[PDB]
Amino acid sequence: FHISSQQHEKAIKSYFDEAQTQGVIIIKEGKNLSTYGNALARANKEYVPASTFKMLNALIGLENHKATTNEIFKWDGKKRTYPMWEKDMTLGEAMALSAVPVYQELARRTGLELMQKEVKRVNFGNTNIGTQVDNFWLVGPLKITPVQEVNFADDLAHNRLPFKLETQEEVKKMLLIKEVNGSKIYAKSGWGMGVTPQVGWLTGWVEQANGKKIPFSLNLEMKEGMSGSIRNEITYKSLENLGII
Ligand SMILES: *C(=O)N1C[C@H](NOS(=O)(=O)O)C=C(C)[C@H]1C(N)=O
Repeated sequence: FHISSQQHEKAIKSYFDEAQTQGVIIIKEGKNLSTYGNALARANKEYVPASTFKMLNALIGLENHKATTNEIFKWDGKKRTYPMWEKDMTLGEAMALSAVPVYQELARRTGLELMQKEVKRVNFGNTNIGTQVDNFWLVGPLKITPVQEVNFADDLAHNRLPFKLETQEEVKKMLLIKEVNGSKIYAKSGWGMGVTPQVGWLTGWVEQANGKKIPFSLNLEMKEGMSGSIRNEITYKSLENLGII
């Protein structure tokens, strides 16, 4: 509270500087958006959502009865990119493992026509899914800005998306990634590997002990031989530096 704004800005900038990348973290407090990091002009640029799209894919599939939260999506027995994905799992387990095949199956069940209408109805990013129902969030044409991502998180955190309360609660349940002091962090990571440069995301919110929710979206460039966990590490250091956790 005695810490100056200049010092907070310099500290958060230094976390991106030390990771040797370029990025931002946008923090929302009520209606006010604060942009931190070492590349502030990223805030209104469009990037593929990559696996952050699982949040919406889940809302859509549950709302439209394409799956339930208890349903087991069977592994087809084919080799996957990660061994951890070679198993049968729920949507919730697949969210935590970020198992793309499960979410591609969900997207196929939803189908292109319904997916396009639902993405349009929620006004997510540029709202364009093109003609390929199973990869539109990974390689384009769907794009979204870091400001749009944090505003999406804010909407979900406060149950303002146009889905049933229950549907929003089911998906939020799936997004708990960390508890620190009395605070819970709900978020989804994203890593656009099929585009150049690659984009890294961690979008979510903090629920504080008192019940206040502070949405955030980290957005940065993922570089060759960078670990996925740098997204989490920069996020947790930034939130701690600002006294949010
Ligand atoms: C999502 O953006 N994914 C699926 C998987 N997990 O991504 S995550 O690290 O953001 O949670 C791995 C990917 C590289 C990526 C993808 N494009 O398939």
